[PDB]
Amino acid sequence: MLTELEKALNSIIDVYHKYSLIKGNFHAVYRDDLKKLLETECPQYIRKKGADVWFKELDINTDGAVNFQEFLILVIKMGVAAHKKSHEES
Amino acid sequence: MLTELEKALNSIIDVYHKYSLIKGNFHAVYRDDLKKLLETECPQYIRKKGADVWFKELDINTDGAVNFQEFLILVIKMGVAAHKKSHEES
Ligand SMILES: [Ca+2]
Ligand SMILES: [Ca+2]
Ligand SMILES: [Ca+2]
Ligand SMILES: [Ca+2]
Repeated sequence: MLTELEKALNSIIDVYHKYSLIKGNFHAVYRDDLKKLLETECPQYIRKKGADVWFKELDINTDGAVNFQEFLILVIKMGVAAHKKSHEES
Repeated sequence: MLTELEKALNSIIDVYHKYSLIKGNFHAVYRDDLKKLLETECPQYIRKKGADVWFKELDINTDGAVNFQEFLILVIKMGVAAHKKSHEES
């Protein structure tokens, strides 16, 4: 049996694979692949930053692709943002 | 509605708050609360580390509690391990 946390992580990992398996190195997500991922699996408050800005931000070693570890940065930033949005006033 | 990623992140945040709700500040999980979470929401490979070990490792600002941001360290670890497992063979 898998815990709730395991299921959530698996779904996150499933999302990455859906894009890394598109072309080229199947363990990497390229610029256009990421743009698709952002406008399809991410909320407005995250999308509106720009797919190119996000790519520049996620491609740490600047090899032209986003691998899993780098993708996890986006996942963490999204969690932090989601959490902050839940108890933020105006 | 919600995307697959939003759902996954909400589920992760909800699991943390399920235990942070027990006592004290809603934004804090105490050492005993963490032990309960680990034994219930985490797989054997995470638990075997020891509840006291996880608490000290996660309490980054040493305030005696584990906040959401700190909890993400555990989540990342699980993701990396889950990712590695999905690419494995029989
Ligand atoms: Ca690829
Ligand atoms: Ca890279
Ligand atoms: Ca609490
Ligand atoms: Ca702390």
